Amino acid sequence: HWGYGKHNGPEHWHKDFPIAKGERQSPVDIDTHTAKYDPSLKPLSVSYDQATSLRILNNGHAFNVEFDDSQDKAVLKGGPLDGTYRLIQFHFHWGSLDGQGSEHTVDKKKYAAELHLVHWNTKYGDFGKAVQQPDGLAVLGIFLKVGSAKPGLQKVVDVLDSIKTKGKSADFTNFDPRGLLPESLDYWTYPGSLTTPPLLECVTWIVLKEPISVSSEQVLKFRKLNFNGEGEPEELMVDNWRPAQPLKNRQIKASFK
Repeated sequence: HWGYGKHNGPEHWHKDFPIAKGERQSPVDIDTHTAKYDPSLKPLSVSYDQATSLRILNNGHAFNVEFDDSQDKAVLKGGPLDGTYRLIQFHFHWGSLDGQGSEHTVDKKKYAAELHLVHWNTKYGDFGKAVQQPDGLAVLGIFLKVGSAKPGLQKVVDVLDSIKTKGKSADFTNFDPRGLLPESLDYWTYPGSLTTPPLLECVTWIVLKEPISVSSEQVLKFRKLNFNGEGEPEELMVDNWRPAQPLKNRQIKASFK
């Protein structure tokens, strides 16, 4: 099945998922000089005060921090969006070394990691219906650089030892995703896709300009996770990023001057 290796990685995905070669694939390189400021874009509204995290999962690709999305509890609105998008999960992509790991790039710069907060459009009722729509999802992407520790990340890091291998989950309640946001909500936005199979072209991307800082020790803990299941040959969970895809007929817009 698909993964990140030589024999199953991103260049192979098109054989099982032909949209991999589609017109609105993600990630992309953000050319800061050509992204145009759009004064019609609104500030982003991130309302995570009532978010209810439930569980962390090692799905064999990354780990997912899952939320209760059975009410409007943690919603994204504004920005480029029409209507209301409910938080369902977050996860990261990261490298083997600090010089790689992000999916989006900024003027070809790769960050050490990238966080994706995934939200679905409430007008379609559930996530599975939403991913069938061109405006079904809004993903907030946040870059990570290595420097000072992010105190709001440590609870995540803490738990990873308990979910080392594929298929392991653990209770993960009361985690506040606000502690993962940078100070500014300035962003770039463009229409794209999920960055893992099935690669559906259902996402409005909102990529924050300001990275968060995490410590080397925090990231090193991500790199101790395993892509394999229990008792199988160990293959470290690193380099679980899809490279930049062709921009094609798209515009990237900036919220800021």
